[PDB]
Amino acid sequence: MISLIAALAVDRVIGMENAMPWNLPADLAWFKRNTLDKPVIMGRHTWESIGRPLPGRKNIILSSQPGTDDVTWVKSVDEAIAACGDVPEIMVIGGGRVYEQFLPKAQKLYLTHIDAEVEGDTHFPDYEPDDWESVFSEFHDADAQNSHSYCFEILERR
Ligand SMILES: CN(Cc1cnc2[nH+]c(N)nc(N)c2n1)c1ccc(C(=O)N[C@@H](CCC(=O)O)C(=O)O)cc1
Repeated sequence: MISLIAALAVDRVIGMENAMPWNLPADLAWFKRNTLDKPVIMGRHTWESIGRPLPGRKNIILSSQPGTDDVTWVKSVDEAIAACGDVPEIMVIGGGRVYEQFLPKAQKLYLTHIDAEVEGDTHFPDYEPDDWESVFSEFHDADAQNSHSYCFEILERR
């Protein structure tokens, strides 16, 4: 199964290259939690951004150009899946363009809403509400570790 998990700021704006203006460890924890024991596919950018391969996961990248580290480097949305093997869940941590490629063959969404105005170009692939049912709804404000109000939404493609 293929799903999508991402941190989208107001206006639906996502990552680009430079790190997003926030520090929500909560989301991070939610990431680990929903990602552990699950293969992942990510764009070059997020790759260099994480700084290190994700522990206890299958580090796969979709680009285009060579592959640095000796993570499963794929060069197509096809190879990617195969390298994911026979798992019950596929974790696509984008970024941007990566997502778009998984949206059609996508079946689930694990996003956290950040009520922060953050300029930028790229956005998250549009999707008609009813087409994606609404299961979860956990909203949390900002306290001491999370510099901004976030919100959890798991969408099951309807
Ligand atoms: C730059 N990114 C990509 C990133 C960040 N937040 C996201 N948040 C959500 N909800 N979705 C996606 N796809 C996200 N992707 C990124 C950077 C660092 C960690 C990270 O350090 N994760 C540790 C948890 C935190 C730690 O410092 O150990 C982990 O084990 O997953 C994850 C992702």
